[PDB]
Amino acid sequence: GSMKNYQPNKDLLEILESQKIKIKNLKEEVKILQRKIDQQIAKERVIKQ
Repeated sequence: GSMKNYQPNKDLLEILESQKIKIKNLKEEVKILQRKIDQQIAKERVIKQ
């Protein structure tokens, strides 16, 4: 089907973030703007007790 969103799995994410750590930088720059876009839906995407 398609990719679904689930709880904030850090164990599985860390696996991808490990190598992405390099790109994380380039993203951290523009992130300054996306910071507002995240609150649009990204804020809901990540569920927290």
